[PDB]
Formats: sequence, C-alpha cells, structure tokens
Amino acid sequence: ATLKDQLIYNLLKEEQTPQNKITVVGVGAVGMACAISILMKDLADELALVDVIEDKLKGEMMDLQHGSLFLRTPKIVSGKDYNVTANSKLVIITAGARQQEGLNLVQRNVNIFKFIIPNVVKYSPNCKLLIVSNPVDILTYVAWKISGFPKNRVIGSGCNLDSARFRYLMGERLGVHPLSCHGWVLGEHGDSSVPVWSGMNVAGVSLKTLHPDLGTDKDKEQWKEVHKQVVESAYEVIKLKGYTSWAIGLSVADLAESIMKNLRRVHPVSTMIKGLYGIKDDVFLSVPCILGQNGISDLVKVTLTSEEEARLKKSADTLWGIQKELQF
Amino acid sequence: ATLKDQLIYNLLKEEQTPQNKITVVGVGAVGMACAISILMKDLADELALVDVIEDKLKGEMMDLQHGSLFLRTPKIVSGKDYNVTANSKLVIITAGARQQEGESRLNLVQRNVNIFKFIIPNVVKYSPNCKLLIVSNPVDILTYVAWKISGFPKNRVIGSGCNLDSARFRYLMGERLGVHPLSCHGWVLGEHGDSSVPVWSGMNVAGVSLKTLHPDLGTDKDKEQWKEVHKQVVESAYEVIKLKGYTSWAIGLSVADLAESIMKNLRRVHPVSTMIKGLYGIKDDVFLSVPCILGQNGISDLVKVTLTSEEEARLKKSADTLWGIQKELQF
Amino acid sequence: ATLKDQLIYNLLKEEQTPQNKITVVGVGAVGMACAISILMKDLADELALVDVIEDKLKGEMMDLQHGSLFLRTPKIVSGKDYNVTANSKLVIITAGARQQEGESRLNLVQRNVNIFKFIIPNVVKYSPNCKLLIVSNPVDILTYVAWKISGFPKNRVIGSGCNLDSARFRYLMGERLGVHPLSCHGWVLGEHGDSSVPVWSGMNVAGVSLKTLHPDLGTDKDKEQWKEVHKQVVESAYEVIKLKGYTSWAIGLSVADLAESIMKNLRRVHPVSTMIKGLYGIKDDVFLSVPCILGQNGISDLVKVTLTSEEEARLKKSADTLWGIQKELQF
Amino acid sequence: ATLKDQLIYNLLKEEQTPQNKITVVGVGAVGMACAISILMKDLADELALVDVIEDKLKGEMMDLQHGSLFLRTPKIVSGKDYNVTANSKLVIITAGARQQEGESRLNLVQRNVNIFKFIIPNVVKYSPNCKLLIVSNPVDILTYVAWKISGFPKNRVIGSGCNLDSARFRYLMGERLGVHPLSCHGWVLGEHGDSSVPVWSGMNVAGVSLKTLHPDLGTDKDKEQWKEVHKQVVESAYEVIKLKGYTSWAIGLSVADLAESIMKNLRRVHPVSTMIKGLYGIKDDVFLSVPCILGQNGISDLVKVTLTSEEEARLKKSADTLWGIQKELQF
Ligand SMILES: NC(=O)c1ccc[n+]([C@@H]2O[C@H](COP(=O)([O-])OP(=O)(O)OC[C@H]3O[C@@H](n4cnc5c(N)ncnc54)[C@H](O)[C@@H]3O)[C@@H](O)[C@H]2O)c1
Ligand SMILES: NC(=O)c1ccc[n+]([C@@H]2O[C@H](COP(=O)([O-])OP(=O)(O)OC[C@H]3O[C@@H](n4cnc5c(N)ncnc54)[C@H](O)[C@@H]3O)[C@@H](O)[C@H]2O)c1
Ligand SMILES: NC(=O)c1ccc[n+]([C@@H]2O[C@H](COP(=O)([O-])OP(=O)(O)OC[C@H]3O[C@@H](n4cnc5c(N)ncnc54)[C@H](O)[C@@H]3O)[C@@H](O)[C@H]2O)c1
Ligand SMILES: NC(=O)c1ccc[n+]([C@@H]2O[C@H](COP(=O)([O-])OP(=O)(O)OC[C@H]3O[C@@H](n4cnc5c(N)ncnc54)[C@H](O)[C@@H]3O)[C@@H](O)[C@H]2O)c1
Ligand SMILES: O=C1N[C@@](c2ccc(N3CCOCC3)cc2)(c2ccsc2)CC(O)=C1Sc1ccccc1Cl
Ligand SMILES: O=C1N[C@@](c2ccc(N3CCOCC3)cc2)(c2ccsc2)CC(O)=C1Sc1ccccc1Cl
Ligand SMILES: O=C1N[C@@](c2ccc(N3CCOCC3)cc2)(c2ccsc2)CC(O)=C1Sc1ccccc1Cl
Ligand SMILES: O=C1N[C@@](c2ccc(N3CCOCC3)cc2)(c2ccsc2)CC(O)=C1Sc1ccccc1Cl
Repeated sequence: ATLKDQLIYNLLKEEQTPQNKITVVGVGAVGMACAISILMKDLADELALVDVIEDKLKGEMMDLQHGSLFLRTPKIVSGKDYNVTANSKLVIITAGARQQEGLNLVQRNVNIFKFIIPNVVKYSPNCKLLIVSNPVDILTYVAWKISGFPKNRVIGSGCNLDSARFRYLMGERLGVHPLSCHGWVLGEHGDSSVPVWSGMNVAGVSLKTLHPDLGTDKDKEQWKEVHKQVVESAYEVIKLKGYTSWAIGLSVADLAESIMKNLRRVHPVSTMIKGLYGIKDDVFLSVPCILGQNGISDLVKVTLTSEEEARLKKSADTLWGIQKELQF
Repeated sequence: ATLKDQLIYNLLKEEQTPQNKITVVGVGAVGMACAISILMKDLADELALVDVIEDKLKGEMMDLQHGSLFLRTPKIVSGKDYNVTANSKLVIITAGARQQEGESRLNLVQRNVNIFKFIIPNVVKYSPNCKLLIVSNPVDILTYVAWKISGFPKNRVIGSGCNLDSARFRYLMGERLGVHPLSCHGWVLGEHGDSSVPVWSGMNVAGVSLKTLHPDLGTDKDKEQWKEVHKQVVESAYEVIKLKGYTSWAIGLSVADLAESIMKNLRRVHPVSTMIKGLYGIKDDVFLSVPCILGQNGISDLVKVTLTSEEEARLKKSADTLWGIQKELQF
Repeated sequence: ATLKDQLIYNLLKEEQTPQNKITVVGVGAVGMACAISILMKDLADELALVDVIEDKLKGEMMDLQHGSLFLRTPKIVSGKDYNVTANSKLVIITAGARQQEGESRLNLVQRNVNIFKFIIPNVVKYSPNCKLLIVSNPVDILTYVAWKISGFPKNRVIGSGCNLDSARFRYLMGERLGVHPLSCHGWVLGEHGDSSVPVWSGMNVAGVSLKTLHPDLGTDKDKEQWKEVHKQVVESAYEVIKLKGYTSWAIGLSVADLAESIMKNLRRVHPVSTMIKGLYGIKDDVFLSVPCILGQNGISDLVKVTLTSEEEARLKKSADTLWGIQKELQF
Repeated sequence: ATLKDQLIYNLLKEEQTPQNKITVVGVGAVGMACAISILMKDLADELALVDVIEDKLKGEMMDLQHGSLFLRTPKIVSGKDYNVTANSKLVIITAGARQQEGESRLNLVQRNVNIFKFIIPNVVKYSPNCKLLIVSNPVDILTYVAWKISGFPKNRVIGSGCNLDSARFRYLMGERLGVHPLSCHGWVLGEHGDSSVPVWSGMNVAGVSLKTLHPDLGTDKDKEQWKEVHKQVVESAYEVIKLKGYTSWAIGLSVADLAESIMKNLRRVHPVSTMIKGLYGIKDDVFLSVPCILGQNGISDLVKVTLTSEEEARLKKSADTLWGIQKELQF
C-alpha cells in the first residue's frame, strides 16, 4: 500500500548497537571542529552530540546531517539527555565554562564535569575519555576521580597541540614537512610546557648533536624562540579571531584514529605520572604514550635533563596544590 | 654555517608555480567550512585565503597552519592583496553582505554586486585561466554578475546552485526510505532556494522510478504526501538559521565535492547554476541549476532533463524574475 | 631488565578481543586483491588470512606485514588453523578449484562443495556471529551451499553476485556517454555471469531514463547497438582470462565496496546474490542478485524491481537452471 | 542524432591534457602493485601502463578499467608505444629481466642496461620534465644508468633504494617494542639489499635514542641481540621469494608513499638512492640511499647524516663495489 512497502521488502528490523560510536560533549568551536574532523576521517559509524544549549545543538546536528551525502557516517544524533551517548567507544569532552568571571574558571569546570562524567559512565562504562577542556591536566584528574575508570581509559589532550605547533615552526625554519620534523613538547599543557631539545631530530640526526647551543641563551640562531613562538601564536589566534578550532580539532581526530583503529602510535598526551620523574602525587602530565583500543596501554620513559626534570616537578607541585584543595 | 646548512644540503632552490592551487574569497562561516573540507580531502597543494577583515583572516590562516602536521597541504597563504591568489586552478567566492530588517532584495543584490565589482577583476588579474565557483547569495544572479565582469566563457563560471538543495533532499528521501542518501537519487533544479523545482520523474532508488510505482508522487492529492520532502528542505534551511544563525558544514562539504570533480577531472554530474539561455523556452542571459558534467574545463557538458509542463513553467517564471532584477543592475 | 622494559613502562598487558576483524579464506589472485583493497580503505583493525597452501600463505602475510608502515591495520595474521579467524565480523570466501578441460558443470561445482564442507563449519566454529561474503564460482550456487551448511539466517549469507557485472556495465555505459561510472546508473541482476539480466528501465544518468529517450534500448533492432554494452561485459570477462589468465583488481575493489557498507553500516544498495524465494515467480531455495540494502546485519532489506515479462522469464529460467544443480548436490 | 546527443548537450569540445599523469613501465608483480597503490591513494588523474608483453598489458589495463567505479582516476591507458606516456609528472620503471640459471650477476646487469637503453630515451622523448623513479634491480646501478642516458639533473633521477629496507626494519623494530612502525624511527642507508647500513644512532621512539639507553645496540656484545633485527630484514626478503616467488605489496605501497610526496610536493624525508659523489669520501659517480627531502622538483635537498667510522667505511666500500661493475658497463 505505502511506497516504502511497495519499493522495499524488509527481511529483519532487528535493533543493533553501534560498533564504532563517538560522543562529543560540548558543541562549541572546539567540539564542532573535532566532530567534522572525525566524520571526514571516517572514524565513526555513529556520532553523538551533547550540550546544555538546546537550540545551537539541534542546529549543528542538522547542518552535519544535511552533508551526510558527502560523509561515510550513517547516524548523527544529538540531545540534552545522555541516552543518545549509549554504547559509545570514545567520549570527547570539550565542555567548558565561559571565560567571564561571575567560583573561578578551574572551579566552574570541575562542577560542569560533576554531572557530565557520571552521566557518560552511566550509558558508556567501557569507553575511553578524551579530555580537551582547560586546565586539561587538572580536569583529566577530575574525570579520572569521578569516573573511577582505570588510569589508561582516562586520556587528556595535553601537549598534543603544543607539539603540533612546535613541529610546524621547526618545519618552516628547516623547510621540511612537520611529519619529518620530530619534536616533543612535554609536561603541563600551555605556558609551562617543556620542549625536549635532545629528542628534536630530522631523519634520526639529533639537532642538539649538530648544534649544542640548541635551546640555550648563547644560541646565535636562537632556537629557544621556536617554543616561545608556540605560546605567542596561541595568544595571537585568540587576539585575532577569538578562539582556536581547526588545529585542536585535527589533533583530537589524530588521537581518535589511534584509539578507534588500535594503531599503537606514540602521542604527547596527559596521563598519570605517579612513579616517574620523582613525582609521588596523583597528577596528570603529557608524556609520550602508546595509544590503542585499551587507551594508554604503555608510556615512553623520556631521559630528561636536570632543568627539564625540575620544570616537570615544579608543574607537578603547582598542580597537586590545586587538586588537593578540590572538593567532590 | 647555520644549523639548516649543517643538517640539510640543498640541490636546487628553484621556486616553481603551484600546480593545484585553490583560492577562497571570504573567510566567513561558509568560507572556512569550504577551506577545511578541501584540506581534509587533499585537493590542493596550496590554499590561498582572501578577506576584507585583516585580523580574522590572519587568525584563520594561523589556525589552519598549526594543524599542517595532520594535513597533506604544504602551503596555506592569506592576505588583503590578491597577489597571494596568483596561478589558481579554482577560485571559490563565498564573500557576501548580511541583509537587514529594513532592506530591499534589489538593494542586497546591488551591495553584493559592488563587492563582486572589486573581487572578480582582482581574481582574473592574477588567475586568468581559473574556474569561478560562486557560493554567495543570490547564487543564480551573482554567477551572472561574475560571468559579465570576468568576461570568462560560460563553462569557466560555475555557480553552487541547487547542489545543497539536492543534498538536503536526498537526505530526507534517505531517512524516509531508510536507505543511504548515496543510494537515494533525487534532483532539485532551477533557481536555488524557495523557487527550486524537484524533478519527481528522476526520483529513484536502484533505478526503479518512484513516480512509476506511485503516480501521485509530488502531486497535491498524494496520500503519503511526498511533496512534504521538498517542503521540509526549505523549512530545514530556515530552521538551521533560527537555531544556530548560519549554515556551514553542509555547504562546505558540497563545495568540496564540486572541487573534487573539477580538480581531478572526474566528469561526474552535479546540480549547478549555469547559462540556461536557449532551453525550456528561455531567451534571457539567466543562470539556473541543471545537471552538469564537471571536469578540468569547468562545465564541459549539460544533461537535457525531460521536464513536465508545470516544471517548465516554474523554470520560465524564475528566469523572468531573475532577469527582472538583472536588467535593474548597476555595473 | 630488557630495552622494552627500560624504554616503555606498561600500564596493562590485557589484550582485547578483535573488534573490526576481517577473514579472507583463499589467498589466490582474488583473495589477495580483496585483502589489499580492504587494508588500503582502512576497514579492519585485524586481518586474518587462511589457505590450504601454507608456503604461499606465509609469504603473502609477510609481504603485507612489511608494508604495515603505509597501512592503518595493526594486526595481520595467517594460518592453516581457523583459530586465527576467531571473532571475525566479516568472512570473505574466495577459495575455489580451477576449471578443467572436458569438465561437467555438476562436476566442478561438487569439487567446490567439498571445499566448502570443510571451510563453512570451521568458520562458524570461531566466528558464529559473522557475515559470510561468497566470491567463489558458481557464486549463486555456492552462496546457497554456504547458507545450508552454516545454518545462518539468509541475511548473514551474502553472495558477490552481479556486483562486478554492474561495475563493468557502468564503466562501458560511462565510456560511451563520456561520464564517470558513478554518474552512470545501471543495474544488472539475476544469475552472475552469462545469464545476467540488464535492467534497461533502470538505466539512467541524472535521473533521466535512457529507455524513455531511446525506446529501442536493449533490443537487437537498435541502430546504436546499446545491447552490445551488456554483450561487451560478458566478452571482456572472457578477454581478461585470455590475455592475463585471471581477474583480480576489479573484483577485489568491488568486494571492499560491499565490505565498506557492512563494516560501517552504510545501508547502501548493492547488486548481491540473496535468497529470492517468493519474488518473481521463484519457488525454489535459489540465490539471485537483486538490489539489497547492506548494513551491520548483512542484508536487512531488498529492493522490489519492476521487471518486464522478458526479464522475469530470464530470472525464472536461471532459477530452474540453478535448482537443477542444487537438488543434485551431495553434502 | 544519438542517445549521447539526446541525453547530453555539449558546451565545448576542448581536448584535455592530464595535469597529474603517472606512467608505470613494467606490468609485472611490482608494476601492478605500484599501479593499484597509486589509484587507491588518488594520486593521478591519468595512469599510463607500458610493457613489452602486449597480451598481459591489455588484460591488466582492462582489469583496472573495470574497477573504475570504485576509483577516482578517470583515465587508464596502455600500449607498446610510449606516445601513451606523453606529459607524465612521474615515471616509475619496474621493468627488468630475471637472473637465468647459467647467468652471472654481471650478465644480468648488462641485460637490464640494454632494457634501459630502450626505455629511458623513449620516456624522455614524450615526458622531458618528468621525475624518474627506478625500482628495478640493481636499483643503485640502474638509477645511475637512467641518469646517464636521460641526461636529466641528479634531482629528477630518484631510485627506490633503501625505502623498503627501512620499511621492513621499522616493522621488526615495531614488533619487538610493541609500537606502530610509524612511531618506530629507524634508518637503513647505503646500497639497497645485503650491503645496507643500519644507522643505530638514529634509531629512536619519541625522540629518545635507543643507542643511548642501550650502548651495545647493533654490536655483537649485545645481550638482547638487536643486530638480528637488520639480519632478519635480509632473511625475510629471501624468505618471501622462497615462500611465494616474488615481492609485490610491500614495495608497491612504498613506491606510492614516495609518489605521494612527489605528486603533492609534501617535502617529507625518505631513504632513496641518489648521487652520493662528494659525500662520505666518495669520488665516483655512484647512487646510494641517504635521507632526501622529496617534492615536486624531485630531490630538492639531502640530509647530512653523522655516520660512525665503520658506517662511513661500509658506505665507501659499497660505492667502490658498485663502481667496479659500473665502469665495465657498455651503453
Ligand atoms: N586542550 C587544548 O589544547 C585546547 C585547545 C583549545 C581549546 N581548548 C579548550 O576547549 C574548551 C572549549 O573551547 P570552545 O571554543 O569549544 O569554547 P565554547 O565556550 O564555545 O564551548 C564550550 C561548550 O561547552 C558547553 N557546555 C557547558 N556546560 C556544559 C555541560 N554541563 N554539558 C555539556 N556541554 C556543556 C557550552 O554550551 C559550550 O557549547 C575550553 O575549555 C578551551 O580551553 C583546549
Ligand atoms: N549557495 C548556497 O547554497 C549557500 C549556502 C549557505 C550560504 N551561502 C552564502 O554564503 C555567503 C556567506 O555566508 P557566510 O556564513 O560565510 O557569511 P559571513 O557574512 O560570515 O561571510 C562573508 C564574508 O565575506 C567577507 N567579505 C565581504 N566583502 C568582501 C570582499 N570585498 N572581499 C573579500 N571578502 C569579503 C566578509 O569579511 C565575511 O568574512 C552568503 O551570501 C550566503 O548566502 C550560500
Ligand atoms: N564472483 C565473481 O564475480 C568472481 C570474479 C572473479 C573470480 N571469482 C572466483 O574467485 C575464485 C578464486 O579465484 P582466484 O583467482 O583467487 O583463483 P585461485 O585458484 O588462484 O585461488 C583459489 C585459492 O583457494 C585456495 N583454497 C583451495 N581450497 C581451499 C580450502 N579448502 N581452504 C582454503 N583455501 C583453499 C587455493 O589454495 C587457492 O589459493 C574462483 O572460484 C573464481 O571463479 C569470482
Ligand atoms: N627496489 C626494490 O626494493 C625492489 C623490490 C622488489 C622488486 N624489485 C625489482 O622489480 C623488478 C621487477 O619485479 P617484478 O616482480 O615486477 O618482475 P617481473 O619479471 O614479473 O616484471 C618485469 C616486467 O618488465 C617487463 N619488461 C621487460 N622488458 C621491458 C621493456 N624493454 N619495456 C617495458 N617493460 C619491459 C616484463 O614484460 C615484465 O612484465 C625486478 O628487477 C626486481 O628486482 C625491486
Ligand atoms: O589550550 C589552549 N587554549 C586557548 C584558548 C583560549 C581561550 C578560549 N576561549 C575564549 C573564547 O571563548 C571560547 C573559549 C579557548 C581556547 C588559549 C590561547 C592562549 S591562552 C589559552 C587556545 C590555545 O591556542 C590553546 S593551546 C596553548 C595555549 C597557551 C599556550 C600554549 C598553547 Cl599550545
Ligand atoms: O542559500 C542559503 N542561505 C541560507 C543563509 C545563509 C547565510 C545567512 N547569513 C545571514 C546571517 O549572517 C550569517 C549568514 C542566512 C541564510 C538561508 C537559509 C534560509 S533562507 C537562506 C542558508 C541556507 O541554508 C541556504 S540553502 C536554502 C535556502 C532557502 C531555501 C532552501 C535552501 Cl536549500
Ligand atoms: O566470475 C567470473 N569468473 C571469471 C574467471 C574465470 C576463470 C578463472 N580462473 C581461476 C584461476 O585459474 C585460472 C582460471 C578466474 C575467473 C570468468 C571469466 C570468463 S567466464 C568466468 C572472471 C570474471 O571476470 C568473472 S565475472 C563474469 C564472468 C562471465 C561473464 C560476466 C562476468 Cl561479469
Ligand atoms: O630488492 C629486492 N629484490 C627481491 C626480489 C625481487 C624480485 C625477484 N624476481 C621477481 C620474479 O621473477 C624472479 C625475480 C626476485 C627477488 C629479492 C629478494 C631476495 S634478494 C632480492 C625482493 C626483495 O624483497 C627485495 S628488497 C631486499 C632484498 C635483499 C635484502 C634486503 C632487502 Cl630489503
């Protein structure tokens, strides 16, 4: 009688759970950039989008849904209720408080996490959490605390963007693609990030071997300025357009690729360092991690210099002082 | 010797011309969505970005540049000067003005013509052998404005047209039949937007015509009301603006799909705004969406679609309305 | 301590069960072409390869393993034992016997049935919730053999069928019209090979029916010889074997396109061999190609194609031709 | 009129030349693996295939052509005449002779030099601005033969070299450390094959040097036996030929990775055979693998690798060895 019945003959209507589902909590500039990066890389069969703002959330879901002809993602869902996030493999939290004062920004984000994290674990208890929101190093700890998930399943964006920006500026200087420009920025994400000058190489040849003054004050070519420009460019983007979207979105997708496909690639991501670099407190800092289907299965022990080790410990001390005064 | 000289031994420093360059004029919500869609599909070796707002332009260029580690595009450039657009294979114009509550349609068209009177001569100056891809609204009128100022042959002036209308229609057809929009073949033609004409005869799944099985398809006396599908296409477009304020992702992905066919010379059929003078009883220099074979030469060929008397009448009515504004335009 | 212990600090050693695993039974020209097509499309996290010839199997596994730097597939396994196939989501059977001089159709199919009497119980033993994708010839008969031995529901037993016939047809239609095969919509149904039925009504470009514009389409009395398009499909298949000895790339790419729809739950329509008992006056348990909606549950739905009396009779003839062999099978 | 005239209305009949053409000389196991790797990575708009064997060449061209529905490459051409190779951006030479039973190594070299005396002048005739990518063995000697006959600058004559050695090494390093070969940085330089030199100082994971926290790395005094990693690279290459008879997938994927950097001007570092004269105390016109920055101009730059006395002596021995054959060549 109906055209659907006339045209299509159904064999079975059985309901089945998505095998490769990804949830994005926060539909901001970052959240949407992560979403489009994932859809275009064909990492998910189902994409769930969650936010507090109901109108923007429906609009963003619809805009992605209209472009479904050019995407290999059959299902794109949204809602205020986390029942839409059910059976998700990876959950990306980009949800954060608006920077206007009037509790502080760190205190506001913890409260936001106080209802996201229990709601996500409720529908997706075997997922891997990917924290993007700032302070990423503190919030990854807050996520780990509330979820009660093992250390490995709580991954933080960390210094993935710092290293991506550093490899670009290293790339521009040497006139080589950032993929061939190997450089690692570790520790606390942002201003307090530690560039590992010993690790800096192109084709296996160490840049500190050829140039011993690399990352020092007596560097005539002043290579210490490369890491200075990383921090400066981050403040420049906010001054020029108001937000960072594409660079972070693409980085999150690169982590999502390693997790969803069990690639076992090394990435600079925020993880628990309790037992390494003389750190005894429950603090999360970026170190090179082997990322797969189990989250952080392994972490690379990087030989740091006395000054690098003192910087990571200073961060570990300043971070724990904040974390110990956090109420749940 | 410097570290670069110590580490790398240069064989040649011969600065060559980019073989697959794409310029995006307008760094708005649409422009940026097109940019990221192109970069992720690896369609260009060089991407040029142009806008009037200098601050936003530098910020957007830098944000894409930082993500270069995850992209296969070595060069991303920007600037107010069009010298950055030199030797482009494709130029996407997303530059436009925002209509006000106390503003006439003809005024808006003129404002966008004044914007185009600055862009089009500047683009042809540095890229005379490029293909123009117009996104700005009214697309059908602005593709004609671009064609007149550039003096480019009709094939090299392509307009987005009903590419998004069709994409939205195939999605809603897809969700109703429970099949992927790629397997849901449907064509929306003519004037982009409200006046768009859905071709019900062309509407099929696996080659089987939906009008054949259901003759009341698209008719006012339909039991299932398949007219609601095209009605929802227009309604959803107004809904997105009401809910978030702009459309970005859907259009950006569609522009990249056109760009893929142009940049790779695929010769796939797409519903794009082209010179319609000669067919369906149209005598005026009007641009309307018809299925076009898109390649390296732009619109090399166009598909002759058998339209019904009502569909053909809807096409003339739009051609008459578009020409009405077109004759009242200042160059 | 070891260098691995010195360099890397382990958090957990507990390995998870394969999530998106694909098994390829038969490491022949077809099997390897399927394997490389899947790996390059990044459809599997683990790829299992099975064959009777243990030497070639190890060599092929190693050759793919060496190229792992350029692939997004972390695990590539092989072995004579099917314990390597455990927890596979899709199993592609390309295992077959080679056609001999002075051999009966009943004789060749039974040699392949014996091969299947060993494979099918061994695959279900380790992967009971998988989807079987049959490639080996006669594909329409061996999909039925697979369905009977496995005891799997009709949806989980998919046969390659007329996916290659349609791909070849859309290419020849494409070359003639000077348009990309993706824009050239054509459906070849029924029994895969010589007895394949081209659906001339379904043949279109941009929704416009080629039978409508040209009523002589597919008839021997056509001056443009559009019936020669399907004749050239059969002729090219025999030509490839005459010129190189086997078909590999075309079939391999088609299998991956089916795999993409299954592994990603795309719900795209494909011409695949399925249990057609009940449709087009067919009463026997015969597998024939019809457009199917392919997803994570295998064949969830099938498209009811309006066939002409000549097309229906050809399909009915193939059903009788296949059942003649099927009822004579000892298994 | 015709169905093509009825369906498609032509705007222009302009003949189009390929912008991104790739030619593959040799349609063997390697040649075909390169071809399918390139097509699936969407690196070319036109693919040209040439070989001496006319039958196999037509069969292989047709098999790829049939799979065009699943590929983004509109044109696939073949022929004995090199007029089909005209205006190529990259030419991959996989054409070779196989060592006969009574034949010596020196006899095999001259036979390939004779094969090259016919190919290289014919390729430069139609594609004088192309980049040659030689795969055929001995790669280090035949890249020199190609460079001498073509008269092309050293940057436009690229040899596969140790790209496969490094890919195999990074896989075995990867398996040992339980990390993806992409995160396992290791460089094998010099003469491709048995005489290849592994750079133990360069060996790292996340920037941390493996020679630093394991000083016995690559020496006989090693308890863990990391010397065997490179010895297994050689062993596995001989194993693949013993088990299946040829190497195809691993090399084809590596060739496509080089092609990606050339065709897209990525400027990525790769271990490829280049004119080493003037470096590491080498005075002869010898080609050896060193890390090269690969772009649209071929080898624009080299990476100066700090080699140990034994590594540097190993490289100058291979350069003296290769020249011993090269001076005795007749062309
Ligand atoms: N880790 C990095 O390298 C990095 C880089 C860039 C940005 N960021 C961070 O990303 C975060 C967001 O950036 P943005 O540009 O998307 O900002 P935004 O303010 O536009 O996005 C925040 C979104 O979170 C939503 N939200 C608030 N409370 C929520 C809740 N309880 N549940 C769900 N959603 C909720 C808001 O509605 C808003 O859409 C910031 O904290 C920023 O610091 C991190
Ligand atoms: N054709 C379609 O289907 C379709 C779909 C969606 C949007 N659109 C159109 O896209 C256009 C832009 O949408 P948006 O969201 O990017 O809007 P927006 O207003 O944010 O973008 C317009 C941009 O153009 C720039 N611009 C203005 N004058 C310029 C000039 N002389 N040179 C260069 N740049 C200039 C502005 O600085 C601004 O960044 C609108 O006209 C809209 O109607 C078309
Ligand atoms: N359906 C189509 O459109 C289509 C197209 C092309 C080829 N094919 C079919 O694909 C099949 C194989 O083609 P090919 O080129 O790979 O031929 P082939 O003879 O080289 O491959 C057959 C492989 O199956 C293996 N095999 C045999 N018995 C086995 C067993 N019991 N378990 C596991 N493996 C076993 C053999 O060792 C051999 O490697 C043929 O039946 C051919 O007709 C089908
Ligand atoms: N560089 C590496 O790392 C590497 C790795 C693997 C293989 N190879 C080399 O690749 C080469 C070929 O391997 P294959 O498996 O393709 O072998 P094959 O013998 O099957 O292929 C050789 C092809 O070259 C063709 N040919 C011969 N003379 C020709 C001519 N004058 N013009 C055009 N084509 C001609 C032959 O017809 C044949 O098809 C060998 O030399 C092998 O050593 C190199
Ligand atoms: O984590 C980051 N946060 C950002 C950032 C700032 C504000 C907002 N919003 C304000 C407007 O509303 C939206 C949220 C969003 C993101 C940043 C830039 C300078 S300080 C912090 C953007 C950015 O670039 C990085 S990375 C970074 C930061 C500092 C130093 C070094 C690095 Cl790598
Ligand atoms: O061309 C379009 N234009 C849009 C549109 C784009 C930008 C802005 N800005 C104004 C505010 O500033 C930001 C830009 C406003 C509207 C539209 C939506 C309803 S009427 C026109 C968005 C859209 O979806 C289409 S396609 C379309 C439109 C109408 C009917 C049917 C279709 Cl398919
Ligand atoms: O199913 C097929 N089988 C093939 C085929 C035949 C023999 C072998 N060998 C196995 C390995 O040993 C050598 C022979 C492998 C494949 C074929 C070609 C002409 S008749 C059947 C190849 C092919 O192209 C199709 S599809 C097809 C066939 C006939 C008509 C139309 C179509 Cl679409
Ligand atoms: O260059 C190579 N050549 C191969 C090879 C390629 C083609 C053929 N034929 C093709 C079929 O006809 C017969 C000849 C025979 C051998 C090889 C294997 C052991 S010695 C040389 C295959 C291979 O794997 C490498 S790389 C390599 C070789 C030795 C040591 C280390 C490495 Cl990385």
